[PDB]
Amino acid sequence: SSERVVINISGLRFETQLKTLAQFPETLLGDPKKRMRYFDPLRNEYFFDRNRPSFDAILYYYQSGGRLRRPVNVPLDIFSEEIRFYELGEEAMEMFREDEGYPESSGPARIIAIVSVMVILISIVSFCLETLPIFRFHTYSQTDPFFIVETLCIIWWSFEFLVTNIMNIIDIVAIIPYYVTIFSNKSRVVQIFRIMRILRIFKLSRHSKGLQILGQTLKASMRELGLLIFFLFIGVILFSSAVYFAEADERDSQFPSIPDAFWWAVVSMTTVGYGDMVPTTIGGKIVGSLCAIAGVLTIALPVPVIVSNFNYFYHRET
Amino acid sequence: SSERVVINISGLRFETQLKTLAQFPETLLGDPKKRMRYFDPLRNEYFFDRNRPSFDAILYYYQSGGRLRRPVNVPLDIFSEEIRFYELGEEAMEMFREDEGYPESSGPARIIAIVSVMVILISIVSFCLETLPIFRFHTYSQTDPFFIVETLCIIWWSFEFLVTNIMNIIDIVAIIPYYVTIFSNKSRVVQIFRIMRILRIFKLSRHSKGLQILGQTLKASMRELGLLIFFLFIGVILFSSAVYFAEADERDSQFPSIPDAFWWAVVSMTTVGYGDMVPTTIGGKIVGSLCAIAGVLTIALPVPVIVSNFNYFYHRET
Ligand SMILES: [K+]
Ligand SMILES: [K+]
Ligand SMILES: [K+]
Ligand SMILES: [K+]
Ligand SMILES: [K+]
Repeated sequence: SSERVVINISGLRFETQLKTLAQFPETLLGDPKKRMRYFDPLRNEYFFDRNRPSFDAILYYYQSGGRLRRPVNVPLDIFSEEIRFYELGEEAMEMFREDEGYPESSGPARIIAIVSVMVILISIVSFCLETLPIFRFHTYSQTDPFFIVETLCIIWWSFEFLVTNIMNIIDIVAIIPYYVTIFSNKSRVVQIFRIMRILRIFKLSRHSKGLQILGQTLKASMRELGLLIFFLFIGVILFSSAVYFAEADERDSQFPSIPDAFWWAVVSMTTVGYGDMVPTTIGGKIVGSLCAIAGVLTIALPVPVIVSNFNYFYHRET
Repeated sequence: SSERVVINISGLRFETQLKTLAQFPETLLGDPKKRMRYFDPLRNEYFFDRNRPSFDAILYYYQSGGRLRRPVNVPLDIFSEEIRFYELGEEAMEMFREDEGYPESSGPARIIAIVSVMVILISIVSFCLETLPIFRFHTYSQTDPFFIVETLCIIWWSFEFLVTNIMNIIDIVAIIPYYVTIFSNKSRVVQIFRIMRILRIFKLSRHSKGLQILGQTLKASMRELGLLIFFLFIGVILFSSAVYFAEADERDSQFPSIPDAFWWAVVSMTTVGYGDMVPTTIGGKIVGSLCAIAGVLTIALPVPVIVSNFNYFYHRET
């Protein structure tokens, strides 16, 4: 049907073919029975007392064949109410949303969170006091406070551990390495498990939104971190080699070899500047100069992206 | 012909002179035979059931005389389909594109890339283990593993080297310095060629998109890098001189002369802070204070640009 249709939005006139609207017979504009109500027989046009900027986009949805892009100058909340009213359907709404991006249950079951906080914000506190010198076969490996108030929560964890998903694995591993070494040689293994007790700090994400935000900010940037590292690796292997063949001939060269310079390379590029290794010759100091400059440029490339990814996610869930 | 023409885009009315459209007789709107089909004789106007925001620009193309600028609020993909439909010609499309900016051949000829990866991601690994102290006339210069698995790929390279362009020179130089010293004095030249073996790392760009991206990000910033360096050079020569005439009178002055201070200057401005050279007097510490501050400002000027250049290129080829 060529029969043209005129739609007047608060004074703004839009025209189109009736078949263009026929493409989505389930919508408001596509169903005779539904739009019938907005028809003005004195002017042969359908009239809606609604948002103007929004409609331009709605019409293109039918014209293009399904492209539902919100107009830059149209708020996200207003543009949605329109997609709603004009009834573009669910499958269309989602496709729109996509392209557009229990503690606190009541108070009682909520404060049950605080009893999980300290059980961490102190489980950490203890894990560190162990390494203290003022607190350090059955002794070479290994009752004792740093084993008392510890299990005082070790089973406290395994409790809610039954009361899958990432957020959950944060409690499994938060107790795994423990019963692992408990298991034999009555008289460096199991070492990989005491150092894995630290992960327990991640249990905080269950109450730290800012933290969990960073979580996705990462996976949603895997390709960025990679580039960052790849570049570094490049600048490093590259600069470590130059500084070497520039100091090679030295009765002082602080670079036994290239693999050694690596440490220097990283520390320089990241602008830390420890000093536990520096060029003494001129060639090396020239090489080093660039290494400092290139360091900035290098890092300052993939980073900005990752910066935005957080910029978003942070306010999105806000 | 003054004869005015009325064009109605989905309800939006545009008017113009017929001669304005005559300027491009090869286009749709400029050819009678072509637009004839969209004419509405009851209203004396040509009607198109298409994108509204786009047309404003199309008309100006004829009005201005050839300026085809996409509207800020119009997606790049939509605006192109329009340039297409309205048939503005090829020479116009390119001029538009400009202002707007075999491994994986099938799988088999694709994995032929992995056999090039290790032949690098290990050619590097070896080039570094040479400098190792635990591995070091016919000996003063110079069979040996660091010559075994090396050529084990040296000719492996010269193979595809025949199986011009920048990306290619990455393999030429990736074997040049080798046969160069092979060539005489049976009993510091050729030194400039062992240090040129490192460039071999660049052979990675043939499989590192992120890397090659950085490639253009650079040439497309030559004017930036320059400014960066020029400024530094300025701040350096400038600050090295101040810190000197401020320490000159010292039984400790760590600055033999101005050319010496250079090292300090660079290290300070780039915020590395080695420590292998610092001001001891007050004048010097004042001078140094500014040197640190000015360092930030200096670098933080040309950089942002270069940042954007990558910001773009990165997502462009994405
Ligand atoms: K710094
Ligand atoms: K910094
Ligand atoms: K520093
Ligand atoms: K430092
Ligand atoms: K230092």
